[PDB]
This record gives sequence, C-alpha cells and structure tokens, in this order.
Amino acid sequence: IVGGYTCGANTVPYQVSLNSGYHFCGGSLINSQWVVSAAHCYKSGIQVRLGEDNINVVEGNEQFISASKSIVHPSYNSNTLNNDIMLIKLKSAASLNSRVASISLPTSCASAGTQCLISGWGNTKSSGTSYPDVLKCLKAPILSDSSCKSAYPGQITSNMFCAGYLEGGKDSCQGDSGGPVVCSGKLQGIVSWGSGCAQKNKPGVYTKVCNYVSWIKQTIASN
Ligand SMILES: [Ca+2]
Ligand SMILES: [Mg+2]
Repeated sequence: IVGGYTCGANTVPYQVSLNSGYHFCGGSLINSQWVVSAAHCYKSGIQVRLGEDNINVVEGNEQFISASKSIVHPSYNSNTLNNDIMLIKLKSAASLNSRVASISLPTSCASAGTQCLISGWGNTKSSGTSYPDVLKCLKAPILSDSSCKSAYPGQITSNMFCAGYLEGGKDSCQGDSGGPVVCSGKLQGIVSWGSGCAQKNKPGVYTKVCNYVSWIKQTIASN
C-alpha cells in the first residue's frame, strides 16, 4: 500500500496473509472455513495466517492453518486477469474472536464515489521497494467506469472496477494482491492489478466481488 497508514493491530480482523514460507498475497476470511483471494495468487502449499499484524513476529493472536483445497474461478484468464478470484478452504475451522472475524459478502454492487478500505503488507513505495512488516491501510473511493476504461483501453471487463486517485500518490501494490476492498461493511473487491503503483492516471483495478456471490455461495456449500 503506497500513501496509506498503519492500520493498527487487528483493526482489520478479516485480513489474512497467505504464506508459502513467506507472505506472498493477502486474502479475506468469509466464514470459519473459507478464504477468498485472487486467482493469480494460486500456489500449491499455502498456509493461511489469521490474526496477524507484524508478519515477522508472533505477537500472540495468530492462527496458522493449512489449506485443504483451493478453487480458482472456472473462467479465470491469466492473460487478461478477467475473473481473478479463488476460494481456499482451511483444513480446520478458525476460532473467531475479536481479532479474527469474517467479512460479509455484498447483497448489491457499490456505486462510484463509495469510499472503501484497502489493506495489506505490500510494497509502500511507487518508485522503489520497501515492504512493511505491519498491516497498512488506505481509504479510497470507487472510480467511475469511464475513468477506469480510459486509463486502460480495451482491458476492463464488467468483472473489474477501479479505485484510487487519478492524481496518483495513493494505491495498493504488489504484495497486497488478493486482499480486501471493503465498502460499507461488505467485501466489494479483491486487489488484482494496475500499472506500477500510485502513478498518475493509473488507478488500481479490483475484482468486482458482487458479480461472484452466487458462485461463492454455491461453491462453499458443495465443498
Ligand atoms: Ca505476527
Ligand atoms: Mg492484502
């Protein structure tokens, strides 16, 4: 997250860190047994880490649970990143408490102008590399689809939306991939892609979760 702030320990209780010997993507807990992340974060051998703040220090509120199965969306296209979403089932149910909570799926899509909270342990520099050890947060609004499509001609589908600041300065970045975009208490997006980070006229692109609620509900109930 570039131009964001330190969230504070366990203030984003549904945020998860996917680890394969190191943190490589974020995710969101949707219930005690399931996590949603981005399909481009797919890897075999994932351990889901819940209740994390500093990912390099065991502070006492973590729960590390291995994944039993991963399901990438049936229509995920790695070349265009269309349908960039995946579900991960935990081998054991997480213990929900104040520090570990699930986030609600949306009943409708959010409007342009709605402010959301984006979080993650990704890069914090636009030009350079600095990976933080504690969770960073960013409040950003959903942008109109017209400004989103003008920034990326021929690359935005109805399963994506842009959020951020066209002036640049504030954005999600690599390492934040797969993490949550929560607006009005519902999980509306997943950090998917963008052009560099925090660049002028290059906002971040997010998977539009409201288009996948039936697939999510149906898939978790059958697995
Ligand atoms: Ca920790
Ligand atoms: Mg994240």
